[PDB]
Amino acid sequence: MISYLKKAEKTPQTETATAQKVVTEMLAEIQARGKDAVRQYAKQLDGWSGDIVLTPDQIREQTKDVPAGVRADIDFAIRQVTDFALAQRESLKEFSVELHPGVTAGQRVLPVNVVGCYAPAGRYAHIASAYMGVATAKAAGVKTVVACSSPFRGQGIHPHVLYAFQAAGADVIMALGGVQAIASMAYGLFTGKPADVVVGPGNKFVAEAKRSLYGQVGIDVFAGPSEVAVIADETADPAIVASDLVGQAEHGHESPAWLFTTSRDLADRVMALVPELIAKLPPTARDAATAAWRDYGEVILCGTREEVVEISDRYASEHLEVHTADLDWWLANLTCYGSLFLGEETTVAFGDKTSGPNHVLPTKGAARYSGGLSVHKFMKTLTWQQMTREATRQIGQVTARISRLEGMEAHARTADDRMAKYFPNASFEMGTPVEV
Amino acid sequence: MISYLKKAEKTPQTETATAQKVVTEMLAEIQARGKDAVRQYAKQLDGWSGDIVLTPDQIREQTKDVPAGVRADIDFAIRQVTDFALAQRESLKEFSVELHPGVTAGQRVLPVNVVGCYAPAGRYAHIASAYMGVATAKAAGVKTVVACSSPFRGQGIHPHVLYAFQAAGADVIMALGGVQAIASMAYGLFTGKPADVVVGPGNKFVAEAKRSLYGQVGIDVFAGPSEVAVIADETADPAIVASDLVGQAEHGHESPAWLFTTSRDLADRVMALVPELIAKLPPTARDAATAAWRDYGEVILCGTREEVVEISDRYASEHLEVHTADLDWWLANLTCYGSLFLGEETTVAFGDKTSGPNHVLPTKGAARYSGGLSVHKFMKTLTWQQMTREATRQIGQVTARISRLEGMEAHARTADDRMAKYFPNASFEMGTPVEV
Ligand SMILES: NC(=O)C1=CN([C@@H]2O[C@H](COP(=O)(O)OP(=O)(O)OC[C@H]3O[C@@H](n4cnc5c(N)ncnc54)[C@H](O)[C@@H]3O)[C@@H](O)[C@H]2O)C=CC1
Ligand SMILES: NC(=O)C1=CN([C@@H]2O[C@H](COP(=O)(O)OP(=O)(O)OC[C@H]3O[C@@H](n4cnc5c(N)ncnc54)[C@H](O)[C@@H]3O)[C@@H](O)[C@H]2O)C=CC1
Ligand SMILES: O=C(O)[C@@H](O)CS(=O)(=O)O
Ligand SMILES: O=C(O)[C@@H](O)CS(=O)(=O)O
Ligand SMILES: [Zn+2]
Ligand SMILES: [Zn+2]
Repeated sequence: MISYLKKAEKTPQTETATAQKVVTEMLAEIQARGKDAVRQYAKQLDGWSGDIVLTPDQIREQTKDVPAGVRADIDFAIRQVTDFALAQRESLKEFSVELHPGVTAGQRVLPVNVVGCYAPAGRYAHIASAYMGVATAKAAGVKTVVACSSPFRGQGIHPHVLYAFQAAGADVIMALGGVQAIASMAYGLFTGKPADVVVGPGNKFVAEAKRSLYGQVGIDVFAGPSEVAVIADETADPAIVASDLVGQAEHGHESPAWLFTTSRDLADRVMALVPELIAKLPPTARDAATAAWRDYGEVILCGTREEVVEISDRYASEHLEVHTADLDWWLANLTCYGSLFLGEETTVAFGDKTSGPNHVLPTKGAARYSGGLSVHKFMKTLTWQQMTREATRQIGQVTARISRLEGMEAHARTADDRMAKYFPNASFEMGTPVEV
Repeated sequence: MISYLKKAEKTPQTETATAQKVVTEMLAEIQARGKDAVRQYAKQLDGWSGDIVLTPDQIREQTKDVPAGVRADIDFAIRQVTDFALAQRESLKEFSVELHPGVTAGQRVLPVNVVGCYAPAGRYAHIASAYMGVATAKAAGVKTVVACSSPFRGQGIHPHVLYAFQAAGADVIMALGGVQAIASMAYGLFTGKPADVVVGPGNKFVAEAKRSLYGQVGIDVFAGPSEVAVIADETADPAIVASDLVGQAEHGHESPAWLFTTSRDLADRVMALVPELIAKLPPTARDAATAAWRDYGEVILCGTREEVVEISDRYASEHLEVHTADLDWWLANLTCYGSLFLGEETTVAFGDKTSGPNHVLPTKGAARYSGGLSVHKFMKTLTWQQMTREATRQIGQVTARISRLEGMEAHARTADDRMAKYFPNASFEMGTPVEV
């Protein structure tokens, strides 16, 4: 008993090829021609001819008129993000353990050296994105943080994005957008400090560029056009459900809004209401959401909660709201989503700006295998070990034998050599020497 | 000043273009043609015309002659890997916290649904790799584990590789190698079970295939041709240092072996001994190690411990052995490596086969941003949140104001709507409505 009351023509997969073609071309050009290729893209794409690296004096000049009340809101949001980041940092521990007697092994948890953070600016200026990356990197104890945001409307970095970067602790700020920003941070163009990890959200081109540069750099997650899903039962309020879908639909023409419900009445009311709310939006938002709802919006009626879980996990939405009775059950049973909003009171926009948990989140089904940007994306979990000579009697003979079973004679000789050195009178079966 | 007593012509970067050209072509063919392309590659690259998925009966038949002693060694190794993996699992906790009053936020730690594991077989048959992936996935509580290894030496999967997969708990086993194996696991070809995460080591083509498919799937880490670095002071034994370098140089022509030392006498003796040890290897190993040492081997003399740390962190070796006095200091000060071997007694081959910590590890500098395969690579760290209505007074007004500063009116309306529903008599500043 599963019925599409609204089916989308397009999905997050639809625009893959378009993004990949552009990114392949631009990365090739930037690899070949470095800073010059980037300055050319900045000019042709973003109308930008000025300096790319902002000086401290420029940062101060460009934020000097940012009012106290704006700064207070941004500062409060930075605190909430920092508070939760520090809680997440405490959840991953170092340890050591004894395995075979005399074998000590452990886990070190160490921050990366350099992070590059992207904050988008195109349709809107992503003030909150600016602190989501930088504040988290600082909470992780990352020593160098480089931050980029696109020149905005043929001017420079939006001043509130700039304030957010500075207030959150960015060490270097560049007026640089899109693929060329992501590439510049990966290769250390302009700063001479190649990033270890590049993070942050953006359009399909930005997200693909990061996906492509994985390997050269670590990343947080594939964080492309915003997605919202709501699970609702008959207790939900259609006006609020509809509002919440429209809230993320304004992000752009490619943003999916998904409703999974056990109530046809709720589905019906929401489908009537969403167009009405969209029609009351201002121009830019109405442009985005009209196309997004039409092309990517879906409404799925389900017979049981179990069916809702199955569909929701398959969709693996960036953001998942749950407006139902018995919220404990939903927290226990849902397994694929970026960020979960339990109950009507919280909502995606709160998470976007100031709840505390990061908003930089998996899209296009990446929630099947990753959560969002967090301190965990900046910590390396490395292993170490140490042995007594006694431990090597067992460990070394097993190693020699398995190595020789595999055909790895030089491996086995490293065990032979220790056995002969440490225990010259011992006689073990170290495996028949490899002859080929 | 840092002196290269042996400089390499080649580095892990040298063969990037070669690997990328092949992988681009094969992944295009498999995307377009599916199983047909995979069957074609299995035949053309690996000489294989047989069925690809093994039945339970084939698994039994192909392992029925594996001797008790071989099974006992493999079983011991699986236990060590499992023991350490369970300890790692305990190191990442779920939690919840109060942020702003009435805001509850938490972290859920959930295993992925399907993992695909690759165990290489080409120059050698990677028995240990077979349990490194599968046993770790099972320790993480992954419910479906798909495992591939290449047809080897005119037969199917090497029988000891197959025993390792079975004993470690693989649900599905495929006789399937290389790029076609990685792609089949990513797309769920032959099983109808697309992986959420694909893991495991291989040659440059395997590693590039995984790196390229990132996004479609999650991965552990870029785990390509094996690397070994040794840090040594004057207390080290050159015979053991040389043996350890040669141990990993046998992996293939592209395996780098690096010595970082403060002792000129040690460097000199190791440089004399390494060729002598290589000359005494059987043919496959001698073929690999001669080329590897010549082309990729490096010996670097440093004045101070601090210089050694700086160079070692820059190289970011998959494996790092430390044959020095004062091992505590090295543990405290080194920061970029895959897996650390403190003291002479343990050694890379032990970690490869049976110490416990995973051997599937970052190469080509990936240790700057990730540790190895571990249970952590199978867990998703997701966030959830829940609010009282009261919490939304602060959270909602900050959200509305910031949203409107960014130009996101629909976002702000979701806050407005809650404020009107929950607190109709409140009169907070919710920001100037966006008009454009
Ligand atoms: N997944 C997540 O956690 C989040 C996702 N987002 C998403 O970020 C996106 C922001 O998109 P935008 O407003 O476009 O800002 P953006 O900053 O991502 O993109 C602007 C940059 O892209 C370049 N660009 C645009 N079209 C291009 C083309 N055809 N070829 C090459 N370069 C091109 C521009 O010249 C500029 O440099 C939205 O879709 C939003 O939903 C926002 C926040 C978080
Ligand atoms: N980073 C790590 O943790 C580890 C790395 N390794 C590395 O794994 C590697 C194993 O390499 P192999 O013996 O080659 O086994 P493999 O299993 O990686 O490769 C064999 C497969 O690759 C295919 N292949 C080989 N050359 C090809 C080409 N030119 N075009 C397309 N397909 C091609 C073969 O047909 C076959 O399917 C070694 O370099 C070893 O050092 C081993 C264990 C762990
Ligand atoms: O997809 C996201 O995380 C966005 O909703 C965040 S923001 O609205 O751009 O702040
Ligand atoms: O790079 C590696 O981890 C290898 O040394 C592991 S094995 O020798 O192939 O087991
Ligand atoms: Zn949003
Ligand atoms: Zn090895």
